[PDB]
Amino acid sequence: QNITEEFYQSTCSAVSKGYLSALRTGWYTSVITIELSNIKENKCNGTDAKVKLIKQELDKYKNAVTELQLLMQSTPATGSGSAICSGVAVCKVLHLEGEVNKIKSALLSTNKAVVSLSNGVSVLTFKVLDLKNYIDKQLLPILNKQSCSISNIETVIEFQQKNNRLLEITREFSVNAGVTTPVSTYMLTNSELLSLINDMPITNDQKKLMSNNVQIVRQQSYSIMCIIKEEVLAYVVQLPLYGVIDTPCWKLHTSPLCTTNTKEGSNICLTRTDRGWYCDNAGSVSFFPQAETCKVQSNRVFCDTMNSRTLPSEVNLCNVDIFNPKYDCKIMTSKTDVSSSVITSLGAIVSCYGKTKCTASNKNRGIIKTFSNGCDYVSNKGVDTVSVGNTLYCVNKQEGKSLYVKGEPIINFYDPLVFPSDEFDASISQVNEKINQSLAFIRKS
Amino acid sequence: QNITEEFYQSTCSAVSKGYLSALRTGWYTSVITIELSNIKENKCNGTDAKVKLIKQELDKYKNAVTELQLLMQSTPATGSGSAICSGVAVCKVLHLEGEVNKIKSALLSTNKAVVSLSNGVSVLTFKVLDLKNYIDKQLLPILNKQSCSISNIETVIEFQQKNNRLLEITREFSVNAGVTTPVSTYMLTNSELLSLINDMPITNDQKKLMSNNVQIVRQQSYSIMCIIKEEVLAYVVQLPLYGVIDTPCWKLHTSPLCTTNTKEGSNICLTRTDRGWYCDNAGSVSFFPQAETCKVQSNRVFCDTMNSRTLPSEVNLCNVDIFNPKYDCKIMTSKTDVSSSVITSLGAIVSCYGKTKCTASNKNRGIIKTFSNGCDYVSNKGVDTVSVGNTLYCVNKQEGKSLYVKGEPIINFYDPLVFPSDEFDASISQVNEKINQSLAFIRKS
Amino acid sequence: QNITEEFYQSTCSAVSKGYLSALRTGWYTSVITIELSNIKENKCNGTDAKVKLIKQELDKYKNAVTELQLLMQSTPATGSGSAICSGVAVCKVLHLEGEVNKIKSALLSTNKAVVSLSNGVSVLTFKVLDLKNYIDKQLLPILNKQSCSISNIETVIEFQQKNNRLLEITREFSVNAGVTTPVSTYMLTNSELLSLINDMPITNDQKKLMSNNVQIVRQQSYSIMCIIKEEVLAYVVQLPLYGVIDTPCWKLHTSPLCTTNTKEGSNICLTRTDRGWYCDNAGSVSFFPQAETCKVQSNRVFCDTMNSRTLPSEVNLCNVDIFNPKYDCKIMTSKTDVSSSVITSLGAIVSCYGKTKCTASNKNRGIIKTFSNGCDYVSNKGVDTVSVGNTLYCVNKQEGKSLYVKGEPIINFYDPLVFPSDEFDASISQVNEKINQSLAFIRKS
Repeated sequence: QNITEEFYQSTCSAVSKGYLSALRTGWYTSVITIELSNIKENKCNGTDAKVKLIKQELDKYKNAVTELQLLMQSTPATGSGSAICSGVAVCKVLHLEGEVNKIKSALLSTNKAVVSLSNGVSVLTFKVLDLKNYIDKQLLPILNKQSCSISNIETVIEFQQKNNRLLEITREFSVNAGVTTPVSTYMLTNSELLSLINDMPITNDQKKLMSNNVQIVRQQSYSIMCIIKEEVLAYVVQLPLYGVIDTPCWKLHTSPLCTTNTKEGSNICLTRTDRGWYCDNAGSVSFFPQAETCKVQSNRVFCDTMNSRTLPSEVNLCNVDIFNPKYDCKIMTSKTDVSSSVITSLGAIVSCYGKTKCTASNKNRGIIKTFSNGCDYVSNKGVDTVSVGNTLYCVNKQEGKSLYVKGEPIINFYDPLVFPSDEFDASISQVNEKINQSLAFIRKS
Repeated sequence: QNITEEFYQSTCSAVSKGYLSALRTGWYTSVITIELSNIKENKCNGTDAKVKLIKQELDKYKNAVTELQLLMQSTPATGSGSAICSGVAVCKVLHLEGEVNKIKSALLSTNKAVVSLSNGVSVLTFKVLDLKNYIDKQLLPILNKQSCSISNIETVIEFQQKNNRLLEITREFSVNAGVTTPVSTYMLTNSELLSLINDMPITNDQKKLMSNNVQIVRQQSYSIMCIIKEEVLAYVVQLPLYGVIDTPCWKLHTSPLCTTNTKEGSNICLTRTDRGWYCDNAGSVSFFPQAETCKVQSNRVFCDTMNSRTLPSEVNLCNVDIFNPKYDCKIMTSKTDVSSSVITSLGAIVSCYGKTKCTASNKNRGIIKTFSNGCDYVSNKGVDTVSVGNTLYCVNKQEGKSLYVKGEPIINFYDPLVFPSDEFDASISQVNEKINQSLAFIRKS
Repeated sequence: QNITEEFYQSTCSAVSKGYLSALRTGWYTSVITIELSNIKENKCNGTDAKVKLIKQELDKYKNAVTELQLLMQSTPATGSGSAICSGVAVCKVLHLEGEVNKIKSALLSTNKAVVSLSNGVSVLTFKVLDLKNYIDKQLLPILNKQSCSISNIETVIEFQQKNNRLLEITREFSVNAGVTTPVSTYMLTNSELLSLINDMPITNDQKKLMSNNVQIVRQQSYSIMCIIKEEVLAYVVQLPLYGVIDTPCWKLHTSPLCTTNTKEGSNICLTRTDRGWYCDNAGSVSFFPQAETCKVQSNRVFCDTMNSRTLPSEVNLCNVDIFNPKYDCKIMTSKTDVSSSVITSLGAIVSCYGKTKCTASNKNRGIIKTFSNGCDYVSNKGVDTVSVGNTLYCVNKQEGKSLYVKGEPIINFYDPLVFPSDEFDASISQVNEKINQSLAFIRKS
């Protein structure tokens, strides 16, 4: 549980090390069941307000079912199509005429029962709401009369809460075309999810992990609507399987590196691209460019490999030797020098240029460091905030070791007269190759 | 209902054809009404818990009205300003002193009634919640006493549900500055919306369409807050009018096209830009660059022309002849060769470069295709998933015809020594013009 | 309250002036308290449905507390870490064993009381929900029996509403890792927030401002979960402090400026970058590049300085003299000429190129202006909508003065043969310097 940060002065970048991986590589699918009541509208002599409250709920219930049935025949398309084929496969099995009865019968005596789908692709089925049993046990005998009979209020509220979960579930499937992510607590109770985690083909270690990061598991799960057939409402919930565990992860931070010439329009800049999370995965490195695809629970990084590029392990060389032959490190160039700061795990990178007031302060002691023009780094030890111009940033107070790797800023190795100063995506090699070829045109002349 | 896909090996792009359009070109505006009760706080001898529950709800009701009245006098600005002038126009008419009474009186006997606004811009008005009638019929006679009289519980809950819809409506207008999109089910019941679709100046064909894509209609509608005046809460709901129907739409997919030289830093790449949806519209083509502005209901593409650029129909030529004189096809160049895949409607494009393990598998049969370095395509027939490195993608299982257009990759037509290898937005012509001009500098020397 | 717009024909950009600032520079922190009941599950002879309804609510209550306690020991990381150190600091103080009792005792007799945290960093503490007092006063004496005693229904519902706020608060902290923004009405009642604004070390002027922009204050606040200890649920709410007030703000709008040659692929374009809001701040200018970081309440611009870059006041010179020596104005070049429009505060910029039908219409009079190829501007006076191709935009109807600054489009000053026509981020100087250096290579030859 030990974090480490290295800051490379030569490239104006920092690496936060010591994290452990939890990369999603597979899916576990479960069928969630809602037993429903098949009742067609029935009109009897009703004036008792209590009977009028049922009529209100009973109609909401009707509309919800029909609205769900209408979402099924409408073939909504989702951007999630690439990630739900394993779950969509289970939905299609449930369509076959045999299969719904096999679930409905397998779940008569319990709330949870393993079921075979005849593939036999075997699922774990859940009954989370039993409105059929409810309506039939306490409601229909009352309103199966020539004149509506008078129920009682406690039964009304017990119904409203039960029905409230239905309506909210339909509302979520409706606005999202039968595919939602994260999986809301209406789709799956925190208790229900923990029960679901306890009955999977994973080690007791993996159960503890998913049980301790319940919130992250939801955010990386999918809920898929299947069918309303034979008094049953079934939807498949797709849960992540983390096949990459305890492999090194590190986060890369970058800031602009510019020369500090006093003259207007005389400065060149470069920045390392591909900031984000890197984790070892199957002899390669999984890179997550997008911010927030990965979730962190202390020391551990939960990511979906679907949001990643695969790079050779040689990519790490860009942090110790950026001019190397093996990997084409990547940079963008410019002449844009605005002061900025990046809050790292254990400190802050500060790129100060021009007349900007860049400083680092301690709440009790005041300013404890003033940054000069250039790219610099400050540990979070004894530091509370960093200020760039009129902007103030809080420094993370996580405990760990910071290592400041001293080195000449590489930007000083370039002749500003021939520098390609507007590259949006260029290797060190492309830039170098490109300067050597432009210097020959001047050589002959 | 027949989809078709063409993959152009020469340009590493694919076109999914056969879709039909439903482009939003106009707006239909309706006034939604909530009859409210004007009651100032009244204190009487009250200890009966039941009377205490009303006091709780009655205060929530008061605060909601005042919070809405305060949102009106505060002149919040929304990014939606460009799209709601037709609805905002109706709100301003309702401000005039005459007009609210004309709605309030026109809706005395019904829940729905067409109204003339004296423009006369004629709207369809809706009463969806009648709290005035309610509070006055069952509540005020009870609490119009020197000592609070004792109501009954069934009336309490009937009030709470009715008031719950109010509070949620105000909450949505509050966090969004009186303009919301989509239109939530609290703003408009699924039943209410279907009733609203049935009373519009559109053909029975257009009614069926909007009735079958209710969820899409919401996501492309706006709800605009107007006034709280004379015991009436009115807001305008803006519904889409699709004036472009049944015109061809196609989606363009692109992937990087690179040379496959074994040498480090010896490879050049290009990619076609402007991936997204194209639909015929009024002799031109409407292009939707942004992902998810358009919504698909099988075979049909629902888009808002407000999120589009207008291009000449000559833009389609970039798919059959990318070097043509008529249209300046567009590409971005680089030397960045990371393996990637794009899931198309009926298959997958795979750009494999370097040491990456790119494959396509069938769930039962295993790997059925291994991709070589370069850009390739695989039909979804007999294919379940595609794998690039450590990343696994599900292939869409939609049925349709795939056509593989064989052709020499255009990247092989360029001399890497003079290639402009860092262009972020360049026509084929700009690149070509630009290579011919750089080859002359070498010609003279 | 007077807005002003200037359109610079020479650069195809417009500036909307006359706005006043309200920039967030500090934070005010308050502790929100929920008194909770410590009751372990108790089983007694219960069949009375009413007693069964408590059991349902009583278990929801239990699960909510444990789910909150589990979020605390799990050390979720949030992207908000940089902005909540002042609030997180208060959470850590509350961890110390002494401190919770000092709050719990300080709030025994009131709902609101100022408290000293022994720093002494003094906070204002709030009790917003008292479930301990409730459960113990009306529930536990009933169910403290050898056989469950029979409660009454009015007490049940009063509990459900009170408990409903708890469950929703936990749900929000759970999905967001104990840090949420905006601060929902479940975290803080509109009444509670206004009460909180009235008890702060700010002038009666600042109170009126925050009280009139309650909705904006929420959207710029944070809610941070602290502890569940000693029958108390405490979370810190972070409220914005606007230290920059009534300083000039202006919004910059830009559109592409292209030549209008009839020949295919003969046209060059440039656009000014850095569109967005600029406000005077401490002798510099705060720039907000991101759309929607800033919120506008009429005439006034609410922004968080955390989302801004700091620029010298010389940046305004890019609107009157874009070739000046003092500031390196910034532009991007291309040969991409698609017609577009930008809706400004008091008008619309229209960049019309090619065969595009660009027009401006009045609802009653029809088309009142047709735009020629080039960049043009139209006031919102007598104008209702602008149309570019198949796209229709509503013009803002705000009242103000528009000034059309005539001038030669700067794009005509460049020789297309040597123009760097694919720059994504380049100063006027870089482009100029760069053309002078490329013209010398032709001079010698």
